[PDB]
Amino acid sequence: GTILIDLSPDDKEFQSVEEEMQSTVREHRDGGHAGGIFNRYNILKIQKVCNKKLWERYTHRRKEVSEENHNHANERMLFHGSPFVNAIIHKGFDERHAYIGGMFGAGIYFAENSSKSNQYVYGIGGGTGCPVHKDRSCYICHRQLLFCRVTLGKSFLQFSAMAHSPPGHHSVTGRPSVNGLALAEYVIYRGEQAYPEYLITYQIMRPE
Ligand SMILES: COc1ccc(-n2c(SCCCN3C(=O)c4cccc5cccc(c45)C3=O)nnc2-c2ccncc2)cc1
Ligand SMILES: [Zn+2]
Repeated sequence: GTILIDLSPDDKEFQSVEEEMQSTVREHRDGGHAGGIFNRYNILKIQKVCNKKLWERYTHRRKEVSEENHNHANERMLFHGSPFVNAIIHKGFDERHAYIGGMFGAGIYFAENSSKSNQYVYGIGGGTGCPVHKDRSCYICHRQLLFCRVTLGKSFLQFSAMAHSPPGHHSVTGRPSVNGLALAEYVIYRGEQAYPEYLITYQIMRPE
């Protein structure tokens, strides 16, 4: 029961999402192997995701987390990257399929850095690249990220050297302990704690 509302480039809501999309690009330590080499995106379209059942699922779980955390859901707007955003905008997030392990264990991954989410669009470590050119840095094929509303509540703070929640926590925060430039990543283990608000269709742009 999902509806997609295409946003005009003139809409204030379109510009504030693209802005967040463009300004959260950062240099990547891996030399762009996973997500490709680029400094900015070409936004082809942004779509608002509306689904009543999914929203109720989210707000319901949000109320429970909030009451377990001094009335603080600790809600963020985070980017999500994976090759399943097509099923997700219809079926919503589902922790049952989130068994693939990452840097911070298994679970559903989000990031403040859009370019970090871009790394996982075509699979873990970029997979084998786009289905058509097998190029992880393809400048032609379309990519899709979700700009989601996520509930973090009491989040366990994990530091890196750069599946259920920890007892008494509703999520996990992944933070670099030396590179203060890389923004945080987040992992949740309840599909109900994330709602995909926006669908961003884009291409990475080849630097000049
Ligand atoms: C294929 O390579 C990947 C790429 C991204 C993920 N992933 C995922 S997959 C997307 C979330 C889980 N999930 C699904 O994986 C999923 C797959 C197929 C159909 C679905 C229908 C509804 C809901 C889902 C799904 C769903 O919720 N979440 N975090 C990661 C991740 C990101 C970065 N590092 C580690 C894990 C897992 C595997
Ligand atoms: Zn391609």
